Amino acid sequence: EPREEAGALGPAWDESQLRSYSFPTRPIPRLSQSDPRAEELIENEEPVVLTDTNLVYPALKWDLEYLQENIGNGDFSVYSASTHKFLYYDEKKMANFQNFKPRSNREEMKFHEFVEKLQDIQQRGGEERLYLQQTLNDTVGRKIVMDFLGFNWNWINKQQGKRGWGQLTSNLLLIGMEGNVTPAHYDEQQNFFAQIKGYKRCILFPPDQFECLYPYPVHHPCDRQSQVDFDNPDYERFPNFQNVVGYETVVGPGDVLYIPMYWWHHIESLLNGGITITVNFWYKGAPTPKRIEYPLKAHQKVAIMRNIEKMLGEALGNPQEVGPLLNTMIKGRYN
Amino acid sequence: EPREEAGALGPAWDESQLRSYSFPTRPIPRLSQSDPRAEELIENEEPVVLTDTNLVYPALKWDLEYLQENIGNGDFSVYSASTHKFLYYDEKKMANFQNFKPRSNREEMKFHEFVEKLQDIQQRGGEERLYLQQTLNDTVGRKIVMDFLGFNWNWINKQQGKRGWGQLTSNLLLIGMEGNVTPAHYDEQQNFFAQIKGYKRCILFPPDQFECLYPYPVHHPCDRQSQVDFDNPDYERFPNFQNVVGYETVVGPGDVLYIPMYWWHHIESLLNGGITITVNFWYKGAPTPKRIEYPLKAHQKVAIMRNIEKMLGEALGNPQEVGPLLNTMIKGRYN
Ligand SMILES: O=c1c(-n2ccnn2)c[nH]n1-c1cc(N2CCOCC2)ncn1
Ligand SMILES: O=c1c(-n2ccnn2)c[nH]n1-c1cc(N2CCOCC2)ncn1
Ligand SMILES: [Zn+2]
Ligand SMILES: [Zn+2]
Repeated sequence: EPREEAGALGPAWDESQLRSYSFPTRPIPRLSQSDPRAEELIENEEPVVLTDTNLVYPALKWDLEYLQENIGNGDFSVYSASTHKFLYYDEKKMANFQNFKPRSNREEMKFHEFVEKLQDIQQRGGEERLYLQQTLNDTVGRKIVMDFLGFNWNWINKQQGKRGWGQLTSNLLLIGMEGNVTPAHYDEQQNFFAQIKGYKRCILFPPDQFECLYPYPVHHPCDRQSQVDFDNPDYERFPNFQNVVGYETVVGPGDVLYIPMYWWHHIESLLNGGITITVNFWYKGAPTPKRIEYPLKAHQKVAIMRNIEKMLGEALGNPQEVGPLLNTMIKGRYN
Repeated sequence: EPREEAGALGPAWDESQLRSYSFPTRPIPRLSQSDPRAEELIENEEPVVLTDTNLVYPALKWDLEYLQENIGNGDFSVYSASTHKFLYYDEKKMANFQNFKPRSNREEMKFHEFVEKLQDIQQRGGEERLYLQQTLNDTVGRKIVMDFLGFNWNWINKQQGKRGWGQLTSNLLLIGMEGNVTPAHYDEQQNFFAQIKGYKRCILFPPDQFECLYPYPVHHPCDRQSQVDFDNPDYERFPNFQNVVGYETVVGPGDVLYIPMYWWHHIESLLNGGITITVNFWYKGAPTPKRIEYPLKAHQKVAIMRNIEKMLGEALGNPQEVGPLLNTMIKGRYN
């Protein structure tokens, strides 16, 4: 049920702005940061939407004109795709798969060019979509540095400490166009997802739904991404996608979503919602305890599978041979 | 083509004494130890039958009465089975598989008891078969120690040196009944197989026929043994057994067969051939070279698969989980 914006300004969004998919979902909880239930979820590495952290309060006034006037005359990475689905890939892994065709090229440019290229597609017909994805606190205008310093570092530093996490590895500014989709993938780091402008529908799946989501081979450029086309699922290749169940929410300005380490997430900017602005805070997870407590968590089994694949590629001297060897290993032996 | 025994004593054996199987074979070469081709085969880790090593010359006079009179009043391990197929298993691995039923029990006894139990089955109807399998040069009669010392240690020590092998790990005396079958398995050590009394048909398969022979899971008691019943191959479970091709020979008194590290071998004592006597010499292979030369040998890929299985069992804390994890890893990802 969409929430009502204050001052009787009407529904923040409506269901017609959400894409439709084949699987059921249930809501991620929206809680106050002072609510003990919210700490219990984070500590147990389950997602939660915090409504009142003020994590990026000073950034809530951010729009394009404000960022143009103040973000500086440096260069920002702009990713491009002809469709709504943005196909992220690892350039370092392209050699292993020469039959891989990048479906979303990347271009560096000054902020004002992104604003005009964005505005241009608007005044035109715009099948093409864009995504600005640049690390924060680097070569940025003094005014933004002020806003940046005004994030609620007290709260998030305390979280980092309580959860025993490692260092803040990255701050990332995302500016996207309506309908932009980042397909399902998982990350190895903890993520506080701070929404600033517009609305993003986030669909999360726990690590134990690995079997249902069919990630690419570790050595493939799309490592950690699901092979399933959520818009046209191939049930013969990916039969267990019919068993997937997600946790769903729509976050808006002022919301913070905790995406736990190894949780799949599918993120879409609402159709006809205008531009979205987001800042992610990525932290290295806490280190593995001395005594491994059994039974293993699902995400630890995922780590094991990754390591096995990495090891076989190193040992065989060729990532292409991993698949053949694994099949040799199980066929008529373990299946 | 069976060889003719000297002095016009007739054919050593005939085809009717060989069991019949579903796969083609071709002959292992019979060469003189002085033949350079024989050294080339051993060095390249391919099987060869050496006809004139005199490796166990003093043991060629061995029969049951001679061994009884001279082998000593100690205890020898006697394996038993109701059928011709002797199901060897690792007692240490039985816990992992409680649904495993040993089909061949083992009993210790004095040599004269084995001779009488053997003789008894003879005078009776004898579906039950026996196999004496005891390590040599331990608690043995002085006369046998003499014969033992008279093996051609010069020749085999030189082989050990040329091939850079490790130590002689074990000497094994085998006494078996006609029709005894040791089903297909592979060993991790080099083996000179010295035939003394009677005839054994040896069928070998190279390591690259792993795919066709379907070994048990590493953690199973029958580790390294083929799951295929050569007498009734299940082609639905083991489809690539239809592609297996073996190297075949019949070794008799005075012959030595080199079974290279990791080669599958199926060994049967000829039907209606009387008892067989054999001594195996097992050596640890040479150590892996500093710089791993690609492409890998087939037996190195086998080693990799073993290590992966061993590792997963340790990491998951449970061998039973290896199969499920491997399938999760490949299903819709690598197959
Ligand atoms: O970009 C995102 C993201 N998100 C948040 C709002 N909309 N999308 C969630 N995770 N995530 C990423 C993003 C990413 N890269 C970093 C390098 O350049 C391209 C994006 N790698 C892993 N995860
Ligand atoms: O027993 C044999 C054998 N063979 C030779 C003639 N007839 N059979 C060839 N290999 N082999 C074995 C035998 C073996 N064990 C040792 C421990 O007790 C049972 C047999 N382990 C591995 N390989
Ligand atoms: Zn991500
Ligand atoms: Zn063996």
